[PDB]
Amino acid sequence: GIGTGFPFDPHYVEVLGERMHYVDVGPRDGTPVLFLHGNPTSSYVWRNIIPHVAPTHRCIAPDLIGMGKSDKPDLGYFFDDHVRFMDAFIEALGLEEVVLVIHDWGSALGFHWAKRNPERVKGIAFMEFIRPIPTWDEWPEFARETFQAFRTTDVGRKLIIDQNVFIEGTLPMGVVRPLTEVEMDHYREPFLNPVDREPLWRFPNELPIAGEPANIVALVEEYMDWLHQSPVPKLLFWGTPGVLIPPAEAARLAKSLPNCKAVDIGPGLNLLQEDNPDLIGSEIARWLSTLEI
Ligand SMILES: CN(C)c1ccc2c(-c3cc(C(=O)NCCOCCOCCCCCNS(=O)(=O)C(F)(F)F)ccc3C(=O)O)c3ccc(=[N+](C)C)cc-3oc2c1
Ligand SMILES: [Ca+2]
Repeated sequence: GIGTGFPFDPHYVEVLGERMHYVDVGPRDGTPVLFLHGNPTSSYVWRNIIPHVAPTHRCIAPDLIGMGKSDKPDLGYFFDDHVRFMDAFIEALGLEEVVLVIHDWGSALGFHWAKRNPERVKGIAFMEFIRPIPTWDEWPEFARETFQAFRTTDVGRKLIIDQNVFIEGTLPMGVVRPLTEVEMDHYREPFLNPVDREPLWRFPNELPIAGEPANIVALVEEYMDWLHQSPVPKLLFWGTPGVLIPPAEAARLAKSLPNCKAVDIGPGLNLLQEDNPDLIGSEIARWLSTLEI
């Protein structure tokens, strides 16, 4: 069955006065592969992708500030906060050139960093990524009223912070196959205390949809503009019906973005790594062998 364990030794690095945890496996030389998770996950989401790549490539998978095994300071956990911390993480590890493997809010981080530092990004593998969604009619019908409620400070915080609905409900509803109790406990662990749930609520409130919030929409449009021109090698994974990326949008993107290969993973919602890790990991490994890295 799909693996439930997380066998990786913990590594920690001080970043802007805070400790961040990261996975670091694979050979020491060569261009490293930097895996960035999103909401509400951690490096745990990459646990069955990394073993396909770690035979021949260094794999680095941080836990975002406020998440996983990373420290959880009293921040607002705005996207800008995550940018500051991941900028500093990459610099703290002394990374030069990288290949990005990114998902959900990790893709916004990876795309925004790559747009700012294109000489250092030798390829981008991405899936269920942050795009400027033009209308709420593009959001999956079965989840529409709830995600609109999440974007308030009263019902939204009751649901996500007080009642933990993003972990107990939204997370399983973003995976086609059923998550085991062991897997659910791995996702629950960073967030046992309600006061640590701020990122879980701020991330859906940063989601750029129907023009709100305007500053995030502008930032995401900027990196999409870059992605539509840049020759950087691209690998897009998509599933059906998806959540952030409907299958029609994934097709359109695969045909419009330069130097892009697209892989249909089958059934999938948001956590594509939880529905077809074997294909995602094996296709990243094969694609990496075609890059000049
Ligand atoms: C076990 N089990 C399958 C479930 C399933 C459902 C529930 C529900 C429940 C949940 C929803 C609900 O979550 N609807 C929304 C689904 O959304 C799916 C698409 O997203 C997938 C992930 C996409 C992430 C994107 N990242 S991201 O946001 O940063 C950005 F920004 F997009 F990028 C809606 C209604 C209900 C309900 O039953 O009332 C509960 C509600 C309350 C509750 N109390 C204890 C009070 C417990 C619940 O127990 C459940 C367990
Ligand atoms: Ca080409």
